[PDB]
Amino acid sequence: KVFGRCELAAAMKRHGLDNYRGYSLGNWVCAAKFESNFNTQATNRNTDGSTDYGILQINSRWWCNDGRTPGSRNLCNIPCSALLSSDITASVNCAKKIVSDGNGMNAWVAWRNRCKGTDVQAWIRGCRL
Repeated sequence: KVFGRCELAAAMKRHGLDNYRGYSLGNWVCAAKFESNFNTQATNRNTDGSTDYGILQINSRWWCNDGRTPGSRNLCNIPCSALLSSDITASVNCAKKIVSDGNGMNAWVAWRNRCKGTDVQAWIRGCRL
């Protein structure tokens, strides 16, 4: 599923992300924009053989099992395929552990490079929330 901007923000807010670990809604929507372009089915392979999945591009090295990342952890205790679903629950639940890990939203490189210190509120402007 390709979410619209406001649509995604509204699902994210329901799933309890607005100001989760102090990160306003606009951060999360900006992050999804730059990580997957709001496509739940986005996958991208890394030089190390790990793969990023879904809307928030969660990596198989640490967070999910994809059965092809040899020395990896499955910290989210979920098959990586569950992260590509049109229902964001699993992606949102795993993101909540990632962000809690100690490096905050820095764990998402598109956030760090394209959202971090920008006017993220712009990403929710206009939406009924």
